[PDB]
Amino acid sequence: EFMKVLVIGNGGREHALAWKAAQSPLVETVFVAPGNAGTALEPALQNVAIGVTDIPALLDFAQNEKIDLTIVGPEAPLVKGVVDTFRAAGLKIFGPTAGAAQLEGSKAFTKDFLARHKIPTAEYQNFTEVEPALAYLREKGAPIVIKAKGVIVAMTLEEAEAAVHDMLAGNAFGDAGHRIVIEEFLDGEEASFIVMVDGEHVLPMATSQDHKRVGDKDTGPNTGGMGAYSPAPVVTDDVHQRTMERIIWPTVKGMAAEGNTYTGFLYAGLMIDKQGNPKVIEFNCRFGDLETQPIMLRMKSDLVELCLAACESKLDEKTSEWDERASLGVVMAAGGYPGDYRTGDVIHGLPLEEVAGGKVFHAGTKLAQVVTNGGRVLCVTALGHTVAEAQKRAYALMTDIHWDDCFCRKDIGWRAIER
Repeated sequence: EFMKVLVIGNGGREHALAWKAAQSPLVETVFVAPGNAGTALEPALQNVAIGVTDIPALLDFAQNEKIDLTIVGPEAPLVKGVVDTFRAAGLKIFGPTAGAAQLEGSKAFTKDFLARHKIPTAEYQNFTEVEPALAYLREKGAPIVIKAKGVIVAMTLEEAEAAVHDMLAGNAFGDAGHRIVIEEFLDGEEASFIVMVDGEHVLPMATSQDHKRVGDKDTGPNTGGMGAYSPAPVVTDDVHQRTMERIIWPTVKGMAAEGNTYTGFLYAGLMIDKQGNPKVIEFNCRFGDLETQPIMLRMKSDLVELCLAACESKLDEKTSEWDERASLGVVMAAGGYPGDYRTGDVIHGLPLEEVAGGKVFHAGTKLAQVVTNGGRVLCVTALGHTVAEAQKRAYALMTDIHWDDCFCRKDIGWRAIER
């Protein structure tokens, strides 16, 4: 008859994935383990109280309820081998095996892999003490970047060497926090590039750009993301092609060649230079948390249908359809974040019905009715013919929502709007 789907996770990315899966006519129910208040509020979704790293329990549930398809949200269950385990029990699951999940999970692995395949990336090296740092500095030369929370862009060796032992100045004994990282200076623009992979085939999905700084005009401390929009203007047709050719294909073919065939979502955080040449900053073995939200709002294809085709290695027989309209999402956070914040505040003004063209996704929320339960609480998303129009609809959509000390950036997408 009809399918039952399981989505593992409890954030905004999972609320988006589960919400989209439920739109499929093939599906009758979507379970979310453990989910949040947003998923509990959706008619077609049901929360299941099981932890993301509790593999035996997740397997037991999937078997007893006879789940037709499992979609994994976060990194934890992936690097722990939930895919290996489910596939051994003959269950359909979309995501990478623990071995393929190393692209995100192991820093050493990724650095060596990129070097062996000559995939364009950024040079870097960690340091706990000075001298081997300076030796690295004089070999690389300035400009160069030195990161701690403090990020110093040095145009000269004196400025670099000064910083390199300013951040490393202090007692290092019994303190793991006494460290820095030296990386090459890249003068370009950052963007997200996401694709679906079935091992041998790659189906491109969508791109996006975001805002990590907590304050207006990109000021203050960094966060996990305060807002994002899709598509990414910097990713032109040329930039797209160079990414697939120099980064995506070599990676997919390289993992397969080494006995670690990659399946699932592949997220690539890029840095595009002035000439349109892409470089990989990092990989995520799953959909990027925040970006997933505005991106799902633009997806016209059936997610379940695509995931099933990928599980049977037929992704090359499918296409992905996207709304021509741009999308933008604004994060509503708890006062104090990225630092300390308060939880347990009742949220007022939540929408009672879903309206076409926009959506309020939940991240750090739980049922008490609905109270705050994390730094980033909500993400209000909206569609528009231009990023300017999308921004207006999004902010208009969050008018009635509030809780004690809530806040958000008021200029998400300002750079894109100015063009």
